[PDB]
Amino acid sequence: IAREDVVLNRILGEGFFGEVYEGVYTNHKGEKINVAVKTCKKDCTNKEKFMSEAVIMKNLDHPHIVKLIGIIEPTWIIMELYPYGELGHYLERNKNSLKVLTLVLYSLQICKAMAYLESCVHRDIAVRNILVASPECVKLGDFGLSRIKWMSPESINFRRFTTASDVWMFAVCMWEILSFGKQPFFWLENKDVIGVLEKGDRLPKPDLCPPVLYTLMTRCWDYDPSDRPRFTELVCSLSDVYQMEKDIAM
Ligand SMILES: CS(=O)(=O)N1CCCCC(=O)N2CCc3cc(ccc32)Nc2ncc(C(F)(F)F)c(n2)NCc2cccnc21
Repeated sequence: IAREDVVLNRILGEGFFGEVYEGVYTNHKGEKINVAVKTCKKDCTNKEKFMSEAVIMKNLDHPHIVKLIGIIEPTWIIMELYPYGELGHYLERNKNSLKVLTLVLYSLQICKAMAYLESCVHRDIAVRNILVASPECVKLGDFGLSRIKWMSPESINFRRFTTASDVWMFAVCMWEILSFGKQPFFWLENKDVIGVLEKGDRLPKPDLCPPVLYTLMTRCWDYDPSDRPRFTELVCSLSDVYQMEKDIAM
């Protein structure tokens, strides 16, 4: 991509490596696309991790992961912009109008993204880091995509981070979604989390959450990571919950 084909309109926010801008990319066929432009600070050491995380994104293609459009090799990563913004905020603003079928759909879409990644891990599966492409489509963000109140017991007790630990974190994300964006364990200080988990206590069932889905979340929070469902199983389970909620709804 040539720099002249990308115009910056305003600040979006401060990314991990530097500022992110809202802009417009115009095709070699001359069509306009709203984009998010990731930059690197001129003070950066990480400048190589920044490009290598971009190479990874360049090689990913999934309907439920944010799309990289191209890389202007000051180095800019051109991502597709999703103007509805973050899922957390979207849930909070729309909680009067959102139905449970849609929250289950978002969960299923993220689960498919995770199943794909498993076929890489994602260390920030959380509603603040998920983008809303449209009212019926969400996209896992790039930040945290790689090769405390969100973390598995083994991740806390022993610094281990496996796919089974991502399944734990995924159910936390599901809990956030079904709670309309509430923070997991907002009632606790970090130091208290593991003791609660060790006693067998878990995030409580959100009000809107179908009991079958809470039972699913509960399995994902099995203390022994080997007993937790795998992402492929979860896709099937969630697809069943979704189809059922669809019939119940209409
Ligand atoms: C902190 S940041 O990383 O700068 N940032 C911007 C947060 C702005 C919040 C807001 O008011 N708004 C209102 C308008 C808006 C549109 C979008 C995000 C937020 C907001 N859309 C968007 N699409 C794609 C990407 C990318 F494809 F690139 F992921 C992206 N953002 N990445 C940016 C980002 C993704 C997650 C979490 N935070 C941030």
